[PDB]
Amino acid sequence: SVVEEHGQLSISNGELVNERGEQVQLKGMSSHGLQWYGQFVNYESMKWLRDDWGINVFRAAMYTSSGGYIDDPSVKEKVKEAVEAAIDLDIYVIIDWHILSDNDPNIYKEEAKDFFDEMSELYGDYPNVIYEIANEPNGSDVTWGNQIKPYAEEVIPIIRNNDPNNIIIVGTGTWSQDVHHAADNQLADPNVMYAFHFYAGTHGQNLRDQVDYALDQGAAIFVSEWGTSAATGDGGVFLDEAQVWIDFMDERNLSWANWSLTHKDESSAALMPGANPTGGWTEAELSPSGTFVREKIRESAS
Ligand SMILES: *[C@H]1O[C@H](CO)[C@@H](O[C@@H]2O[C@H](CO)[C@@H](O[C@@H]3O[C@H](CO)[C@@H](O)[C@H](O)[C@H]3O)[C@H](O)[C@H]2O)[C@H](O)[C@H]1F
Ligand SMILES: [Ca+2]
Ligand SMILES: [Ca+2]
Ligand SMILES: [Ca+2]
Ligand SMILES: [Ca+2]
Ligand SMILES: [Ca+2]
Repeated sequence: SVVEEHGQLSISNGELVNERGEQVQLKGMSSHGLQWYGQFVNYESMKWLRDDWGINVFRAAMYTSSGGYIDDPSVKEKVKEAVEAAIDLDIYVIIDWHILSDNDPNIYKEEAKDFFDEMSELYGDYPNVIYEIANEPNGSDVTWGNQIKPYAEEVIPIIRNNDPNNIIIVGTGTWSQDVHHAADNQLADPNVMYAFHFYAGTHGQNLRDQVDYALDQGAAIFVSEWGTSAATGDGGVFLDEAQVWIDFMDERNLSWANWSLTHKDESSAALMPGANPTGGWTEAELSPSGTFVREKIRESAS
């Protein structure tokens, strides 16, 4: 029903809108690395998230490094499973080329182009797909002007050859925080959004102001990763500040995906160790983070 209702998404003056030009705000979950916690990504768990949490988007985090796609491309099978489940469930899905330790997107540019050509050839005709071409550029030697923009200018045409209109999310500097630099030197493609990532135990007002600067430049922003913990994904749970961030995003209608759907023993994890991989979770199987995020999505669902 989500995709049936909104259909083809597009950007209109920095806003994510549906095929009728109305605002759309996606709220969902991101998987953790598919090479480690892929069992939590399947039709049943996605259906449970759709039906019990109210998600309207699912993010498949395909790490490139750290035992991911570069070393073992079989993980692509999990990405396809996720996309196919999202199509069957009628929700949106983000295919995330999840760079991190490989901090410059240009490290695996050829492989990225090849992967996105394949993904866009396979799924380019479905409105469900959103491509996220470089999770988190990072490092002092990696900037928008020198590394990220040019990378995007090479990958985007590859996708556009097969899929002229689906949304493309592009990572920004300093672990997808530097949306101000991107907003001052935007890509030409009309259907792009810049990623902004935050952790409630580490980031606050200064970064909210930075996002506002970017929005004031007409840039579209997708919060494709955010956590209730510290920036490491652990170090405690900060729901007071997480709610400040939630309100901030609602005021601005920013779409988001929470990190992350896993049973790993880290504060940002949504599930407790041993949680059922196919869903149907008891309240006891959700962590404090998970309980809170589920409420945030339910309280705005339908
Ligand atoms: C956005 O931020 C989050 C939070 O920092 C990042 O997610 C964290 O990524 C860590 C690095 O991949 C990950 O730790 C790794 O976990 C693996 C699976 O258990 C371990 O094998 C590995 O030793 C360890 O470094 C955190 O668990 C995870 O929250 C996310 O990648 C960024 F995009
Ligand atoms: Ca099955
Ligand atoms: Ca091709
Ligand atoms: Ca398309
Ligand atoms: Ca080039
Ligand atoms: Ca709204």
